[PDB]
Amino acid sequence: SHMSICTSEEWQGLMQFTLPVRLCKEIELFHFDIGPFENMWPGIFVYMVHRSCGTSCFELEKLCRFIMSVKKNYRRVPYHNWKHAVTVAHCMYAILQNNHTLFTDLERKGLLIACLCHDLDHRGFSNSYLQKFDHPLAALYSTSTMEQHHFSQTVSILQLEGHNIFSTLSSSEYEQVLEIIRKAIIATDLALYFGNRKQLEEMYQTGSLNLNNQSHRDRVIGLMMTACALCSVTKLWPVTKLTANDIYAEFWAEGDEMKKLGIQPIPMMDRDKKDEVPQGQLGFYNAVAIPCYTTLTQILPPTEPLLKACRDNLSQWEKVIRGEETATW
Ligand SMILES: Nc1nc2c(ncn2[C@@H]2O[C@@H]3COP(=O)(O)O[C@H]3[C@H]2O)c(=O)[nH]1
Ligand SMILES: Nc1nc2c(ncn2[C@@H]2O[C@@H]3COP(=O)(O)O[C@H]3[C@H]2O)c(=O)[nH]1
Ligand SMILES: Nc1nc2c(ncn2[C@@H]2O[C@@H]3COP(=O)(O)O[C@H]3[C@H]2O)c(=O)[nH]1
Ligand SMILES: [Mg+2]
Repeated sequence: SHMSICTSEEWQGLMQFTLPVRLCKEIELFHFDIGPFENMWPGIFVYMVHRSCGTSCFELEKLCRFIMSVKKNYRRVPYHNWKHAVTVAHCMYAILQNNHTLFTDLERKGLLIACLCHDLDHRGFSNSYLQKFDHPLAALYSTSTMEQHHFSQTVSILQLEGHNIFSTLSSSEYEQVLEIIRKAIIATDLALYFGNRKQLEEMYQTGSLNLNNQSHRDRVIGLMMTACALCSVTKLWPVTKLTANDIYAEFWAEGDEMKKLGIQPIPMMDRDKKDEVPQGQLGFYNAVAIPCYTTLTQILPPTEPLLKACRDNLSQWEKVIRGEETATW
């Protein structure tokens, strides 16, 4: 295998980890911020899987090896890191806890794993960069470049000794869950969000949306994945602002690399144009975040708290633009 593998101490440590009792009820909520509980992150994921699919959904030892190896294969980049992975998985958990009867046991397992692995081995570089500089990854994966790589790395971890949490599924269900995971991870490519949201809006408005129609179902799951991947915009303001700093730290590092190679970066990736960030955020919320959560709320109403939170943060960015912001840290 070309993947890094967890050590015995790492996975055995997770197997023995116990979440504090009082914290459990907080994990059920949409706005929960895992930020202040780093040592507990892998344990929070185990808990979410168990509450969603039962204590025997996966053999515990294999699940712990899988989680700790996934952690080891996320890089030390500013944003697309291990913290992000667990944050996205938690949003999926909150959505599922409020819509669990609409999804099968197989889909719940697949989606939680897809979320934990959706940015596996991210290098801190965008698909735009990889394609622009003809990186080998872009030759191998023409579109949704990094996302196809993330799925390939996910399959690779399952192949590590004692890491295949899905081997006990029948051969048909095994193939089915890998497909759910592949489509879900690919769905996190924002380039695909615009078309997917437009199609879902048409399906919903014409009254043709049918959750039992597999093609419709795949699209709903795709929008759910987008919603989870974008969830930093659904946290309490200070948490959302702190995360934005990480997002931009990564964007700016990419812009720095571009300048070194003679290609000027777009303003968003230019460290010297940080004054444009508030307006950029307004643009992003208006073009992507708000419509995403608006459509998600239409199709799955219990997800409304995410939309409400996004609207609140849009209002905070507007305050920044008007020069009304309080103190930021
Ligand atoms: N590179 C690599 N190392 C492995 C593999 N399987 C086991 N190891 C390593 O072997 C080590 C044995 O002791 P450990 O502390 O459990 O940590 C283990 C890993 O670091 C593998 O497939 N690839
Ligand atoms: N490369 C590597 N494999 C290890 C290590 N410890 C255990 N292994 C396992 O031993 C196996 C020997 O055959 P393999 O196909 O190379 O796959 C290897 C791993 O599954 C280690 O430190 N490095
Ligand atoms: N592209 C983009 N992403 C943003 C912006 N503000 C926040 N984000 C989030 O940061 C993420 C960075 O990686 P991404 O996969 O491109 O998805 C991005 C969004 O979820 C913005 O202005 N542009
Ligand atoms: Mg990604």
